[PDB]
Amino acid sequence: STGSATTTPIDSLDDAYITPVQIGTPAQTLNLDFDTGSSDLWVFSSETTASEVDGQTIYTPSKSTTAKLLSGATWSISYGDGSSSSGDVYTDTVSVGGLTVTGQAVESAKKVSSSFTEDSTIDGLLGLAFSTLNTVSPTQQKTFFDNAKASLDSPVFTADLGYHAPGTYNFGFIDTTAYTGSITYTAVSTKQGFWEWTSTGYAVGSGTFKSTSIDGIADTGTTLLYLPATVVSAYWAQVSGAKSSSSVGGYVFPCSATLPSFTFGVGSARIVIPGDYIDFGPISTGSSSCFGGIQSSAGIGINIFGDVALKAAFVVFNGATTPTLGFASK
Repeated sequence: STGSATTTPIDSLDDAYITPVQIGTPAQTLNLDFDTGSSDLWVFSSETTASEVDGQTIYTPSKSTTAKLLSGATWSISYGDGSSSSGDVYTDTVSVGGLTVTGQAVESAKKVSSSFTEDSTIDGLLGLAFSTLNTVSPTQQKTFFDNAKASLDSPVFTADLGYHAPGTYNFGFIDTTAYTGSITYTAVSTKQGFWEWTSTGYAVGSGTFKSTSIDGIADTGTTLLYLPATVVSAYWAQVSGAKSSSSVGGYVFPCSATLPSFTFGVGSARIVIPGDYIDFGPISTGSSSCFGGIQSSAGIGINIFGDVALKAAFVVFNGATTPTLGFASK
């Protein structure tokens, strides 16, 4: 089998992407944030504290003839941005782009943190990291991809995120029309539960490529590119007036600037992030200070190849017995 679904930016900055997901019988369609940095499929639901729902579409398991409470199971998650959510668990039928999994754990939120409430466009998350990170207790549950893997034509999914435009998540096949050149594959460590890999270096604008190993994760659920302080300083030094602002919480730059591209290495190959992809706009409405899309990871503990990096590529998440990642230009 295969599936294919369009993913759409939630706003004009590409802060996140939503993909429609059919849950239950009859289908309840929710728009979920596919997140290769986490491993829970959780949704706003009829069980969510009413004051914490503000415009999201909810899953109502009592209206699904295929829903079944997973007795005794609870979940609770905290993300790298400080947000969190928790609740109980049902199993139900879940379909993405024509690919159906029966018995998928659907984690129903009883509580969500304020940042989820405040974003009416995201009805939940669909985790695509390794199932070892799933938070369901006392019996850890499998991701949608893990459950679908054996049925897929090939045990892969691909992320093709758009810049200010829709893109595509495919399951079970490589669309060879969706990228240019060849796909360069690189080794993955699953020891931390992430799609963790080592970039071979970077360049700033038209500058010389610096060969240096940068370990990080491919994370569709993180907006920005978080890299070591040395790398980030080298980038922003090429932007007149850019500075790190403790009050704002990162590098800012004059909105009148033209940003240089940023290149990262995948083996001997190179993925070029255009400068415009690094502009995240005014820090507050009407400001002429703009927020940078490349930020230091020094306070995170891991480097993160978020959407800024991934949307410059066609990305293959190869879930073979030994997983690998593939990147192509597009």
